Amino acid sequence: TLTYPFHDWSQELSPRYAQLRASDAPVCPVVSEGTGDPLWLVTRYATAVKLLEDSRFSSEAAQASGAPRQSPVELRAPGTRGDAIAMLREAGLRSVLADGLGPRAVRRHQGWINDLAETLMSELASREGTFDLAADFVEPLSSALVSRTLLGELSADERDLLAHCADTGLRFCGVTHEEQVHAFTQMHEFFLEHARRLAGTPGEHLLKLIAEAPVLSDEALAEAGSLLVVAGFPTSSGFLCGALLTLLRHPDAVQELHAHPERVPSAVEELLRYTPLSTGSVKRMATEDLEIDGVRIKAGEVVMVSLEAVNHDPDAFEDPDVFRPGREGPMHFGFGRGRHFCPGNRLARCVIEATVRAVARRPGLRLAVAPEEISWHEGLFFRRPRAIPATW
Ligand code: HEM
Ligand SMILES: O=C1N[C@@H](Cc2c[nH]c3cccc(F)c23)C(=O)N2CCC[C@@H]12
Repeated sequence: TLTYPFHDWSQELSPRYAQLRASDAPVCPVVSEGTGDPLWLVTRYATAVKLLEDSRFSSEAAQASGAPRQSPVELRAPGTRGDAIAMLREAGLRSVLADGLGPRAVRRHQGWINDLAETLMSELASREGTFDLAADFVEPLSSALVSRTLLGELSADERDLLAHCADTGLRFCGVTHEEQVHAFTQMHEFFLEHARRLAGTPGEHLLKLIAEAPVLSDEALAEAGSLLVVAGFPTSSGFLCGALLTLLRHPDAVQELHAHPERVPSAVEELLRYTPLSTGSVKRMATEDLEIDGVRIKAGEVVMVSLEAVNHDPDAFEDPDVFRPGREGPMHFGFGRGRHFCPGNRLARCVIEATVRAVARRPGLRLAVAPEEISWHEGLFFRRPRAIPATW
């Protein structure tokens, strides 16, 4: 009877999560709002760990055509394959991905990322009055991350196009079915025309390393660009927006980090636990009849895990709704878990850290409006406020 998602577009999670957690079963049935498909939803940490480490619950099978799904529309450019990451790992690109996303890449980029983040805060601190941390800080920083580390050199107009596509394609509601599908077609056709060129521009960005990988056609490249937009653009920008909100609402913790810069890493990891991002769930499909903490899951059925509900599980985390850097509980779910642990985790932790440090070097940064007055994009997969009015 319960339809999904829960329309908790702001940082205030839906009460339903705590409700499902407190229920009897470790999985609860819900119904997709966008398609009427029946779906299983996991909200408890213990269950989620079991589910995400059991590779018999498949991620790639969860998007074969005909799959039950939480999204109103198939999240691909029509005609195209999908699961670009499986396509890329299957083409023997793991080590390439390691170079473009791993500690080697972090090393290449951590210098400029931190420089950029400090310049943006500097420029903002040398103004009189208030300013918009979303537009004036997050947007250029996440834009530069996507450009410099993932796709290659983007113009302002190309950046705007892909950001619109992500905001239009990656929604539960607010756009027609055909608008949403059209966003993926737009992205696809942009990368069909440009992936080659973006690959060849200067720097050491992932898309170029993929193109120079021995084994990739324009089609394959285009599918890689789309995947990298979807996985790294609206995620990074959403997350940093929410992290800045979390930080500005916790001056005490900010002051602690100002006095103790060695506590910032623990702080980033608490941010990934505390700050919500996605409004939907990671999802997998039972590749056979399976049993989840006693619940029988039939082949073909799809099991969702809300990382938000799991990150806020009190059985796992003491005082789960409090911001506590240096807390010592289990591992957070902000990046998932298991074989599909976000490969973007190093670059995302890089940029997250650069941001937490720029803020902590400048105590007194605060909201210029009440948290309740912040305006949210409604219907997005990845939460993002319209603006973050802030000031010193
Ligand atoms: C440069 C930025 C990023 C890149 C390039 C990136 C890339 C990816 C890719 C390719 C996947 C698919 C892994 C797979 O299914 O095998 C993934 C998964 C994931 N990413 Fe990221 N990511 C980025 C940033 C982020 C951020 C900021 C978050 C914060 C929550 C995040 C959270 C996740 C999660 C939870 C998954 C797992 C989804 C699932 O298990 O179905 N990523 N990422
Ligand atoms: O809302 C969604 N979330 C992702 C998985 C996810 C959860 N939390 C995340 C944080 C960062 C990156 C992610 F991919 C996720 C997903 O499978 N979706 C399918 C339909 C709706 C969309």
